[PDB]
Amino acid sequence: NPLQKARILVNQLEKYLDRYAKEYDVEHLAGPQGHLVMHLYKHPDKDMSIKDAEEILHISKSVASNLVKRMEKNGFIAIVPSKTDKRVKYLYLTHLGKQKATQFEIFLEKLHSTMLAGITKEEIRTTKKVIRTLAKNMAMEDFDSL
Amino acid sequence: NPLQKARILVNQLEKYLDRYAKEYDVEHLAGPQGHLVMHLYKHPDKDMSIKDAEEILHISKSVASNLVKRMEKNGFIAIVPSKTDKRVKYLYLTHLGKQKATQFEIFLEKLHSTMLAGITKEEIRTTKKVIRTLAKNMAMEDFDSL
Ligand code: HEM
Ligand code: HEM
Repeated sequence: NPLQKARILVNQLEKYLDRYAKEYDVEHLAGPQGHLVMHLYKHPDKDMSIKDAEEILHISKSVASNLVKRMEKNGFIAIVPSKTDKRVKYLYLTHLGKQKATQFEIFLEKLHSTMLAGITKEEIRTTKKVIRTLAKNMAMEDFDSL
Repeated sequence: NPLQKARILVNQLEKYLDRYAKEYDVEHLAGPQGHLVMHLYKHPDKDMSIKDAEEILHISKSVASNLVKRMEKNGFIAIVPSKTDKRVKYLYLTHLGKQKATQFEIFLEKLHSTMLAGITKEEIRTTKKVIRTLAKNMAMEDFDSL
């Protein structure tokens, strides 16, 4: 069975990703936390309220609320209410969050360099075409994926 | 995150496989049951004891014992002790098991025809090369997979 063969692989690869992240001290920056950190970092001119965060990650209000409170717990951001309207919550990347941001870019660079060692942009493009076609063949009517 | 993107896909594909199997009435023949049925079917000259079954699927004694008792429950096989030594258990495919065997070959034919529609042997070979390389890159020392 290739199903079970495939699941087991992704799980093992997730294991590797996680250890790699520990090693770079950019744990907890795997998924959505890292996305918000890199958003904040790259656009310091602009602000992000929690409402902006929901839209930027396409997540629900309660989920967003849990995320940012986790990020705050981690010390990556400060949550400061709009001085003009204290129902609006702004997120600001801390010193620690900016450190994590620069660490995260490094990590992502080395991770891809390691993972994609010995593999061409062509090979990848093929890979993507195959997966997407499979997905198409099997889903039929249900083809509403990523 | 491609991890979560990838897991979700395989899960959805498993969903499709399962419904396809129901439709062909070859449910429960997904994995190891189907392998033993097709082994029995293709080699009627030879016999398979439960001990042979363990070796043919590389599974433990207790696991094998559960499998074949499930297969018996399903009506796919008869479990009959060696007439000469009643500690040896032989498996025999029933009429229903032979029907399932011929159904299973059909199913597998149509499944691949559907899934691999619009995809070349080349594309596949590339796919396999990429996956295996990824696996190699990330596992390092731990490269002892399928
Ligand atoms: C936390 C995990 C990961 C994150 C956050 C992530 C994020 C990214 C980002 C932002 C890019 C865009 C690169 C660019 O052109 O600047 C990228 C590209 C890519 N990623 Fe990942 N990635 C992750 C894990 C993986 C994994 C596990 C794989 C495969 C196993 C993978 C394969 C790729 C490939 C093939 C590209 C395309 C390179 C290109 O077009 O230049 N990534 N990833
Ligand atoms: C219960 C599920 C499945 C079983 C039991 C199964 C079994 C098999 C077997 C026996 C073959 C050998 C074909 C031959 O040359 O005679 C095969 C080939 C193949 N299978 Fe599957 N398969 C399953 C599901 C899948 C899935 C889900 C995929 C991909 C999504 C897949 C992709 C392939 C490919 C690409 C080949 C190679 C064709 C060739 O070399 O001629 N299979 N499978």
